[PDB]
Amino acid sequence: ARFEEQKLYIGGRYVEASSGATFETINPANGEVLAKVQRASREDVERAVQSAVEGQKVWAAMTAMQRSRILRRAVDILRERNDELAALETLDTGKPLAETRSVDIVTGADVLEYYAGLVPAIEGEQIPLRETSFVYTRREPLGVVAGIGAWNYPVQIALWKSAPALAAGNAMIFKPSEVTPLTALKLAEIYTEAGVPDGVFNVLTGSGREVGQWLTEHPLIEKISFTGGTSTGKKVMASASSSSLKEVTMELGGKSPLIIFPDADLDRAADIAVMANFFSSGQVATNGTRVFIHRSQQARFEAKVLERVQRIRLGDPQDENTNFGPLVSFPHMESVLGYIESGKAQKARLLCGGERVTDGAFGKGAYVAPTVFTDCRDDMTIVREEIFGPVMSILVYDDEDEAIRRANDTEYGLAAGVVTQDLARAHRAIHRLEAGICWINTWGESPAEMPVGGYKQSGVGRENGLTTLAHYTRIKSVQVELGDYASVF
Amino acid sequence: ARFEEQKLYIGGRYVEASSGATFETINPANGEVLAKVQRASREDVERAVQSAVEGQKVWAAMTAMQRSRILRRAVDILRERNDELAALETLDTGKPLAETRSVDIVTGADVLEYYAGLVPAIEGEQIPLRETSFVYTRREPLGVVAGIGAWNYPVQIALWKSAPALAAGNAMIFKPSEVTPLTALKLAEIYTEAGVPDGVFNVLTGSGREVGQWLTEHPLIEKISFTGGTSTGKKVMASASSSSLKEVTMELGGKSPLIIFPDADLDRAADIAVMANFFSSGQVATNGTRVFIHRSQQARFEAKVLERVQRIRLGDPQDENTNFGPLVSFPHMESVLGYIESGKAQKARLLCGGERVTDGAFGKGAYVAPTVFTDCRDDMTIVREEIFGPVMSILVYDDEDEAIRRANDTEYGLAAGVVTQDLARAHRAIHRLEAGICWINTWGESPAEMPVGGYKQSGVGRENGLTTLAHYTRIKSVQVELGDYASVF
Amino acid sequence: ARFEEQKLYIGGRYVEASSGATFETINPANGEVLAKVQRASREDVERAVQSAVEGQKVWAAMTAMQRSRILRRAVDILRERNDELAALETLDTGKPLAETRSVDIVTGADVLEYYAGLVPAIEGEQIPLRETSFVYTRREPLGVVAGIGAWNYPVQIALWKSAPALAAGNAMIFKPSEVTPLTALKLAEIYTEAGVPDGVFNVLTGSGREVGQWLTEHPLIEKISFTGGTSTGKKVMASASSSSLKEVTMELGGKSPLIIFPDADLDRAADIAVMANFFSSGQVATNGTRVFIHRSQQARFEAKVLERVQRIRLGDPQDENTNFGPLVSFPHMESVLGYIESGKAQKARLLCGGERVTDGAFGKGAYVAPTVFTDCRDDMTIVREEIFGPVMSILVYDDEDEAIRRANDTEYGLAAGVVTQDLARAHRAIHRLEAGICWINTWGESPAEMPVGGYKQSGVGRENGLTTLAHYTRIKSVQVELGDYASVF
Amino acid sequence: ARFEEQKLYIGGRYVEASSGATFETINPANGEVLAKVQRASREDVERAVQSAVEGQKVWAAMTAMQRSRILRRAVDILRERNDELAALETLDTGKPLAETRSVDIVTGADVLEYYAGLVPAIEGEQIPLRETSFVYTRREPLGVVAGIGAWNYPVQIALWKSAPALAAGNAMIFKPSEVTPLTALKLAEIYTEAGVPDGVFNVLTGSGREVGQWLTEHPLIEKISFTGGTSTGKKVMASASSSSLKEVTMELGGKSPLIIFPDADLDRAADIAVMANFFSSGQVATNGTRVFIHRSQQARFEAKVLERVQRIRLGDPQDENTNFGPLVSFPHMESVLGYIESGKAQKARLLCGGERVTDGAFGKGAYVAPTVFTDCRDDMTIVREEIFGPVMSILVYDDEDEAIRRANDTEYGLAAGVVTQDLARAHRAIHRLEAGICWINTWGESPAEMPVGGYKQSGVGRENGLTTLAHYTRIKSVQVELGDYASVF
Ligand SMILES: NC(=O)C1=CN([C@@H]2O[C@H](COP(=O)(O)OP(=O)(O)OC[C@H]3O[C@@H](n4cnc5c(N)ncnc54)[C@H](OP(=O)(O)O)[C@@H]3O)[C@@H](O)[C@H]2O)C=CC1
Ligand SMILES: [K+]
Ligand SMILES: [K+]
Ligand SMILES: [K+]
Ligand SMILES: [K+]
Ligand SMILES: [K+]
Ligand SMILES: [K+]
Ligand SMILES: [K+]
Ligand SMILES: [K+]
Repeated sequence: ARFEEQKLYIGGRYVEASSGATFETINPANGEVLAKVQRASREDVERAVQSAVEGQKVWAAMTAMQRSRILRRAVDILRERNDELAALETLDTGKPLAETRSVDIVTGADVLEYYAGLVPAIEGEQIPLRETSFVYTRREPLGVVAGIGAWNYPVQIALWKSAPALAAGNAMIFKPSEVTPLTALKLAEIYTEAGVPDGVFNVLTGSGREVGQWLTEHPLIEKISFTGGTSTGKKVMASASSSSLKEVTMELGGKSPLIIFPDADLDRAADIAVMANFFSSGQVATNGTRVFIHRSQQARFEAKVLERVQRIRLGDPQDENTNFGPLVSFPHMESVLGYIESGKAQKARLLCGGERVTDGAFGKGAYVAPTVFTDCRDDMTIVREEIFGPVMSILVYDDEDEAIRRANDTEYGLAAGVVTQDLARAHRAIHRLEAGICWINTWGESPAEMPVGGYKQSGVGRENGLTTLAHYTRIKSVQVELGDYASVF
Repeated sequence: ARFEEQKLYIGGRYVEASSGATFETINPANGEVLAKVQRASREDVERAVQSAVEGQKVWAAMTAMQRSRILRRAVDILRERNDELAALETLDTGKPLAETRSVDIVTGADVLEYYAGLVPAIEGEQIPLRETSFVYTRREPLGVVAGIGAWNYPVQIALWKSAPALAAGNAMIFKPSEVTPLTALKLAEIYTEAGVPDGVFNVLTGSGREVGQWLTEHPLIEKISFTGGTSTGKKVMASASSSSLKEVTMELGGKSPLIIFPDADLDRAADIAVMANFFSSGQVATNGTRVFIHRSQQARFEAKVLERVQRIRLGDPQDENTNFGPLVSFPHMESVLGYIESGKAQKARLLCGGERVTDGAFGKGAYVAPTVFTDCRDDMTIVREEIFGPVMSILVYDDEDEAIRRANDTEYGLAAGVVTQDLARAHRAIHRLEAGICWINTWGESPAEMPVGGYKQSGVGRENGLTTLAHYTRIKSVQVELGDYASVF
Repeated sequence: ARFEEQKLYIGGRYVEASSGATFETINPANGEVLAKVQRASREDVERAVQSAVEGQKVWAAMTAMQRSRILRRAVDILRERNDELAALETLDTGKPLAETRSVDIVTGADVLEYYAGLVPAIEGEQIPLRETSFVYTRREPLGVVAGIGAWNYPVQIALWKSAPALAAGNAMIFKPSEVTPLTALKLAEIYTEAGVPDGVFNVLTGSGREVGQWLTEHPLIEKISFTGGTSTGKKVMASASSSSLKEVTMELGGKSPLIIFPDADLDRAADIAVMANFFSSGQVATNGTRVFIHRSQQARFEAKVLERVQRIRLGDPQDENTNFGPLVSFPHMESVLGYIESGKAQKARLLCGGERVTDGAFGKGAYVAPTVFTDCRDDMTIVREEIFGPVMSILVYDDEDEAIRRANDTEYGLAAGVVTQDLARAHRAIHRLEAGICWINTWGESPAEMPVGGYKQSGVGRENGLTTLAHYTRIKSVQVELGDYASVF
Repeated sequence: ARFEEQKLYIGGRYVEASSGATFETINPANGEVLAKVQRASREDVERAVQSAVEGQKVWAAMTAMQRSRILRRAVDILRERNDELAALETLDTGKPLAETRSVDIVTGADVLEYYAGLVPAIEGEQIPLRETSFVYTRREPLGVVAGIGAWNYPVQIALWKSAPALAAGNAMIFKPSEVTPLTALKLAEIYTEAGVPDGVFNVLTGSGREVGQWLTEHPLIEKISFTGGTSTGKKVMASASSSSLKEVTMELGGKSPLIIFPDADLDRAADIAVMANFFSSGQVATNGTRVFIHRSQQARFEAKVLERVQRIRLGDPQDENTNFGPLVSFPHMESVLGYIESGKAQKARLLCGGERVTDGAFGKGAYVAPTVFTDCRDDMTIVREEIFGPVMSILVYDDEDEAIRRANDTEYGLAAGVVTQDLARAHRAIHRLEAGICWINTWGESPAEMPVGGYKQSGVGRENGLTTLAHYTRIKSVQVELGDYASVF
């Protein structure tokens, strides 16, 4: 393998798993093996939890500013090592070096940086009741929490989950996707290097149906934060609930609507549509995979998108000039391809791509071409279901109300967007679109200040923003009685 | 039956259930049949959801102050009908008039009144990103939510759940306990009469394993708030998650510790202990059912408790002089009597009570004497397990840390309290107790301002206070882009 | 005199002033003497102060919800007496009944209602320092505060000032303008009737030459809230500061810019401009008295402005059909005509009005015509100075940065507003305008939720919204030390 | 002159004053002349203001995080140069190195570090009004603000004032005390080196009567924050107000009460009493200069105080073993000595100290001994007036209510504290004390998170805590109208 065997990270160091099993992570750009990775056993989960229980006590016993300084140090390291971490992430995800070098770690560290600064700002409340009595609340750490990551943005997700958790005074046990375990272990080394006490950020590798579930079930873990498919989320949330009533955050899937109004600049709109569909090779949960265009503009719009799509630079992720990589895994390419086939079979009109790219060494990698379907109907499987691949579904509408209604006609509610230049229409439409993450005349930016998460079946809770920090603490209310105590007995 | 048949309440009026079935509700003081009550069918649930969906739109379209005035009027009617409502709650629960007249509606209304005032105060945030882009959040209503109530404070629970839901622009479908459906239907009448749009507060009667589960499963219901046992909550929450990823609030069971430190006034400590065990015949979730007393004060404390217990006025709940009534039902009595038998069998010393009271008219009802066990030990069933009846367990300890360790040694974590005259000990101890609701030198008061709920397996989320109101809304983040849009493609 | 002699209001009743002096208030519509009004002596100020001190204790000893209910009862009485109070304010101000009936008391009560509901939401903070120490803050009432009202919205301003003051648990001594003293006395009666304790809202009649001055100087008064001219504000604040270090809030004057951009609907823009200029006969501090129109539209704009002005229904304020009344007083009419003179003298083109209206009955009142100057220039006295009367100055501009730069070129900064259909321009422009109150495509609406107040020399502090309530309490920080104390000596 | 001549700091470098004048800063330990310092001329003030104006635009043009990173950079530099700055402050103030090394820069930087993390957290609000309209608020920088420093903690004060000002996106012009100009100039360098844009922090030296007043009078400065005597603050505030309605912060004098209740541990009480009187040689505004002791404990308490005072190590500020330095100047020393004489004159019993220390090298410095007066009376000049030197007045009392009434009986109200082991007394007593800064069983600690400032004549506004950052922005409300506009005309 390219790298030595990846071990478990528990208590500020690597330790041997006790499962006697490993799995491989595969570079999707060429099918080669990057590393063999240990599977955590049930007893390894138990070792990580006790490690965290004790680590958390040390972390919590420090002052607010002590925690803040340690996390700012981690940020400093992440900045130093941005390129190196981006390179590792490219190997593990297949994503273009152009994306990983400027996005994954940058915005990951951005969020940690944001929370690091907010540690001393976590406050409770005080409420006078009467002269002889008052209450004050404390916002205590939950204790030991667990994050479970997806494969599309491995270290970013690991940072967005562990940043608020740790900033709130908690220990997090983290499980990356089997598909992409590498950068998570690197983060753990970095946290330790920065001063994060042993046990406070532990990483367990393995499958979700094993270690994932062992985590969601463990009695001592107070909260699960999960990122992945709506279908899987439902199972994960059910188990966190029924085992010990854990608190939960769920960041799930979507089929996010982009509505392009007639008064939009069809150039900006096309840029937004492609960006909302083809960045990270279509592997972004918030993607605007249902694009609504007015009938009077379909033709023109279809022409601008095509022109754009044709200049997309598919190629080796290692190539600085590549801005569109292979998909993350071969089985996922197979899934995506299935969808594109469904499209064809359902008489959706193909506008571009529509097939695997095999020319040359591309055949050794999991490449799918940027694909666009148009003349779509709301009942087509490619329009109802999340593909999580490079597949845009263009849809035609006749009036604003009809478009909003259709945009909302889904069990998903992750993101939504409008392109218009009219003041009233921008706000009017956005207020009516049933999604947690809404964009006006843009797409995809996710500032650390902005709470993001889904409506309906796209999630529970939120990540980022001031609100997310509070949701990593538990409220304790204390009534102080200074006066006499009355009894009816 | 005493009263005419009780029907469903949907869309501002009573409607016929479509199940073909009914159940009876019983006065536990004398076993009298109070009413035949209809069982909501699966299709009745659908009817109620569609009613709520449409009513919620009417309610949300009003202005903040319009909603506030309507809720305040509902508060006004409650004050008028306090006594009438108390009389009804007494019949249905067995709780003394002296409690229902001064606690249940008073404090149910206190919370509605609190939230009525805060409707106009619900706000989102605004964050500048750069000269050319900012974000604002909206706190939008969830839509339709479900409340599932418990039998011990039937109307107060419907109010504590319906107030924040309605104040935040939601509609709520409420299912009272099959054991005590009567006052919840009255609340629904009062809401309608106050101006609450039809469909905004609907009441469905029946069983939890049926109508409750149909509620937790329904895909158009965005949130469940549940009050009941920990075992039940785990099921409810699994159901709410697996079905459609609902938001959840859970107010569950407890085995809350009361630590009486050696510098306590033992008269106050005995008053506190008795109030924390025998109010509402011991049927209060936050009851301090494990009372820790220092070895050196055991005998004196016991004598004080005994003296107070002996003067407790067990009797007919319609008699104003009664301050201790029957349990809620015959099957709950049998449950409590079994716990009592467990305590005798495991060699706890019986300080007083310990049996059913059947003398005179009491034979017709479910009366269990206020009971005190002492010389208890941590491993005893009566100490480990929530009894939810008038059974106090006294436990001797030798030092402060020992007491705190034992107080914390439980899967519960609803409430906790200390009695001490020492400034440092008071706060030191409370800060280390793993419970959501903490009392110093008092017990039982639950101000509308004070967020209440459980640590650990005693709950998920909170009720009352500013924070709770927020958890009845969903965050929408809206990014406005005022400048150019950049595409990498 | 139409009414009997008006007395001081101290301690829940009318009492005789001790000055031996009275002033008259005049109906500006017909010159009728409405009433003689006693002027407070210095000794009367002292008496009002002691009353407020003892009253405030009683008010503050209540529970939050207790204060809330009393303020809500005052709100109910105000709604009952809306028309009656409107009639009286119409007599005293000359403002049209069509205004006083739908605006003054309505929005006055709106704010009191809003604050009524927020009383129980006033909270402090809690902050853990370390295991052995934490801090909590209390928000304590200031004590006795002073309100100084203006003559353009007498009862509304009295409401907007006393509502947050009383809601935060203070007592207020209020001084209405000598010009409009009548309704403030009525509000005092109402508060008493609603349950406001004696002394908590005392009214002292007199002028800024005597009583106003005694209040700002009083050692025992903790805060001054002032509405009036920037010039008077500077004196008031100086006196308030140097005398005893008072908190001050000041709502002062303006010369607010209204920028019509080239893409604006001119019908709306004209609607906006006339409203922004002639409501309450131009007697509104936030009036958009500098209207920027693009050279290309100057012609079409003036036409629509002129068409609207000409249909203004100047007339007797007691006629429901009137929508434009006389000015508040003859001395203020003289001031306004003075400015109209200046505009003529300085060669500004007079589009309409420009003169005292004297036809028939109007000759006995203080009517001035809706006046529009155009072709104005930035150095014109009418363009730089606040007229506070029905006088719109239209300014031509060429480009967007120019209009903004010019809108900003003033020592004022109360309001500003833009008219445009463009999403980007609307926000981009408003963010650059240096005013505390900014309108997009509308004017004048001042929602209870919306903090209002001035940039630069247009004010200090704010009125309305959540933030304002906080400024009627002082912060006390409490550090609790539970651990050891360390000394270097 | 130990150092070269000190120039004005403007626009990122030292520049020449245009006054032609200078003053000397002394060293109170030896009389040495540390430097000559140029007086800023009225035109220099004009210069600093225009520099500030342009710098602010640069600062504000950055992102929140960029600003954050720069202030964190500054913090790092301060930690490095902690000892070196300490040594300089020790020369310019006379305070023991033992203090300056561990307090002045440490806690100065603490506050900067705190606010650096909070820059991104500054947010406005969003308020829906109806389907067609909503408002949002922006918290914009004030612009240019001024700080006027005091001489007891020169660099800490400059940090506490500029930290929030800069974090909120303002430029500050700071004027050190003539008595202690050195460290302020060093901080200006440090900021510039950290990356703070030119103009954002400028230092002008000279008199308050002149340059102080020129700053408070300037029409382009938006706010003044001042620290010094109540007498002067009143003047300063009047000027800031009468000139242009500037927002103001005033941290002023006090005569803070310390109440030792009869259950207090006397050792802890004596330690607190001495820390509260003799740290920084008694030159701290929040000092407990009036110590109330119960009659029953007076003798034992005085004894314990004496024992501690006798072992105080007065000596050379340069020596590491000194914990009690000379006063800040010979003039200030005379003032203190005057007070000390008044005390002798009025027959207070001198427990110890009460004269200058002249033995040896001490005669070359402004050394007053640690002085304790006992048997004081409330009307003594030493009890009524702030001495600002090493003088403790001990006051006997008989009961709690008395002690609280006497504690409150003063026009000051900066700080207060109690010593007691009783939970109820501690909170009850503190709630009744009219001071902004209250300590329980401790004294002196001032967490970055804790808002600190005075009641009554001890101040206006606060320093530190979340609240202070907010008062360095101004609120703009924006109403967005998305529907029709209605005109009565
Ligand atoms: N919206 C998003 O962010 C993502 C959505 N998806 C959607 O999911 C589909 C399949 O991708 P897939 O790889 O299956 O992603 P999943 O959603 O199945 O998995 C996400 C994460 O959850 C873990 N997990 C999987 N099953 C369980 C379980 N039973 N209990 C606890 N944890 C579990 C996984 O571990 P492991 O997989 O290592 O076994 C992984 O870490 C895709 O088509 C895509 O549409 C997928 C990934 C991210
Ligand atoms: K991989
Ligand atoms: K959800
Ligand atoms: K019943
Ligand atoms: K829980
Ligand atoms: K008048
Ligand atoms: K101002
Ligand atoms: K000096
Ligand atoms: K003050």
